[PDB]
Amino acid sequence: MRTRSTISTPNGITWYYEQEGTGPDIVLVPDGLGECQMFDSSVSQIAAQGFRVTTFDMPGMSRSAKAPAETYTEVTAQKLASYVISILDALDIKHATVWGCSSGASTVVALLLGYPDRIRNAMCHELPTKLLDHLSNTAVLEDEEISNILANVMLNDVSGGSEAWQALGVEVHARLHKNYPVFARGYPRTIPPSAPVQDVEALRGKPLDWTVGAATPTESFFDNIVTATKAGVNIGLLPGMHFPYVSHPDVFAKYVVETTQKHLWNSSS
Amino acid sequence: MRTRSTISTPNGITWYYEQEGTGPDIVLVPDGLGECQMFDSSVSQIAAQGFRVTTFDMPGMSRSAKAPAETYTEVTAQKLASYVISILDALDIKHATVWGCSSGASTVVALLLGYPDRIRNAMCHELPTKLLDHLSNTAVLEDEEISNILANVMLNDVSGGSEAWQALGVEVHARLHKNYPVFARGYPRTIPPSAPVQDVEALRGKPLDWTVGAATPTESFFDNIVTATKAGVNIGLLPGMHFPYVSHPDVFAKYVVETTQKHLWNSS
Ligand SMILES: C[C@H]1CCC[C@@H](O)CCC/C=C/c2cc(O)cc(O)c2C(=O)O1
Ligand SMILES: C[C@H]1CCC[C@@H](O)CCC/C=C/c2cc(O)cc(O)c2C(=O)O1
Repeated sequence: MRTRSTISTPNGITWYYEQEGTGPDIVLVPDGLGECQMFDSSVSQIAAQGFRVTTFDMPGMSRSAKAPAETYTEVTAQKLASYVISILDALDIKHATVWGCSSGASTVVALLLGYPDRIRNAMCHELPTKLLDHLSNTAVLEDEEISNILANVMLNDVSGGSEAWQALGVEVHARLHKNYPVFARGYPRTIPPSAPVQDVEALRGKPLDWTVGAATPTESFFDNIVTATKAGVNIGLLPGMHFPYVSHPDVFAKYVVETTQKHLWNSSS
Repeated sequence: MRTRSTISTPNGITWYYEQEGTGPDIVLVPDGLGECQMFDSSVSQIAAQGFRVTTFDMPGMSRSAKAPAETYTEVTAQKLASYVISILDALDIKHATVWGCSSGASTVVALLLGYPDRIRNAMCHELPTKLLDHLSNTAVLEDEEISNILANVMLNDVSGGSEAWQALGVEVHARLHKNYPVFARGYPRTIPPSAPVQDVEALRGKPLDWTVGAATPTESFFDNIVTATKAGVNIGLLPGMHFPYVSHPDVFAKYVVETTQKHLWNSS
C-alpha cells in the first residue's frame, strides 16, 4: 500500500518520496538529517485513520541527494519551505497539514506564514532559534570525524530512546552517516538566524501547534515555550526528546491524527 | 562571622537559624527537605557583597524539629509563609529579599502576595503545581523505605551534581535521612494544590524573578515557564537542576546578589 518512488522538480532536485493512504493530506517533513525512513511506522498508523500521508528525504540527504549544491548549503527555513512547496506542486497536493522537527519545524512555520492558502495547520517540534558554536564548529572537521561525532550525539544526547534509535538499523544509519557532513556544513550556521518566530504578532491566531520533548533538557528549547506562550500558540509536550516519531511512534501518530482532526473540525466551524 | 543559633516563635516552633553579614536582608528558604546547611557556601558569598543573610531549617526538619505536628503535616504554601513571617518577626527583619526552591518557591510567592510590605522581591525556583502520584504514594511506606527511595532520587535524579550532593557530608545526609519521611508524609499531597499561581493577574507587575534548572527535564517545570510568561514575570535558567545552591554555589550566589541589586536600584 506504500508508494516509494522519485520525482524531479524544476529547481533541480530529484526527491525520494513515500505516500500512503487516501483522505486529507498530511506531510511529514524530516529534521535536519533529512531521512524519511524515521517516519515508516507512523506513516502507516496515520494513513489508517483516513489520511493521505506523504514524506520525503530532504535535498542533498539520503535518497534525495541528487540536488544542486544551493539546496544543501547555506540552508534557511525559507529555502526549505520553497523546496517543500515544489514537491507538493509536483505531487498535486494543494492543501496540506504539515509536521516538522528542528529545521523541519522552521520549515513548517515558514510554510504556514508564507503559503497560507496551501497549509491547513502546522505542527512544529523543537525549533532551533540559537546558534550553537560547538555544533557550527564541526563544519571544519573531516567528513569521517563529523560522522563519528554526530552519530554519537544523536544516539546519546537527543534520540530520546537509544534502543529505538539503534533499531532504525544498518541501512538507515549508513544513510545518516553520509548525511552528517552535509548537515554539519549546510544547516547550523544559517538555520537559527532564519527562524520565522522573531515576529510574535505574525504567529498570533495562526493554526500552529508547538511541541517540545518531555525529556529534553529545559535549556534546549526554553525559548520555544516562551515564544509560543507570548503568541498564544498551543504548546505542549511529546514523550522523548528530538525524534518522537522514532522513540514513541504510536504516541507521535496519535498526536498528528488528533491535531489534524481538531483543525478539520475548526475548518468547518 | 556566622551566627548559628535558635529562636522560639509563639506558633510553638524552635527554629535553628544562621545569619551572616550586615546590610539589606536576604532570606534563603530551603526546599522541602528543610536543610539550611545546603546554603553554607552561598551564605558567605552573598553576605560578603554587603547583605545580612539569614537561613533556617524548616519546621519539623533537621535542627528545627521541635515544632507542633501541624507545622509539618498537611503543609501548604500559606502555612509555610506564616511560619517564615514568624521567624522574620522574631529576628526583627522588617524588609527582606527572599529565595526559595520547590515548597520554598511556593512559600516565597505566598510571602510576596500575602505580605507585600515585608518582601522587597522574591526569587522562586522550580515551584511544584502538580500532584505526582508516585511521590504521593511514598507516604504509606515505612520510614526506612521512604529514606532509601528519596535519598536515591536526590543523589541520582535531581541534585544536578552528584559529587556536590555527596560532598554535603555524612552529618547533613544523616539529618536528611530523618527528614525524608517527614517530607513524604507532609508535603507532596498538599503543597501542589496550595500553589499561589492560580491567579496569573495577581502575579503581573510583582517583583518576582522565576528560574528553572537548565538540565531539568522540560516536563518537570514546563508549567512554570508558561505561567511566568503569561504573567510577564522575568523567567530564566540556573545551571543544574533542583539544588543550584548545592550544584553551582558561586553561580547561585551571583544570581541572588545581582537580582537583589536590581531590585534595590528599582526601589530607589
Ligand atoms: C538533527 C537535529 C537534532 C537536534 C536536537 C536538539 O536537542 C539539540 C540541538 C542540536 C541542534 C540542532 C539543530 C540546530 C540547527 O542550528 C539546525 C538544525 O537543523 C538542527 C537539527 O536539525 O538538528
Ligand atoms: C525535595 C524537592 C525535590 C524536587 C525535585 C524536582 O525535580 C521536582 C520533582 C519532585 C517533586 C518535588 C516536590 C513536590 C511537592 O509536591 C512538594 C515539594 O515540596 C517538593 C519538594 O520540595 O521536592
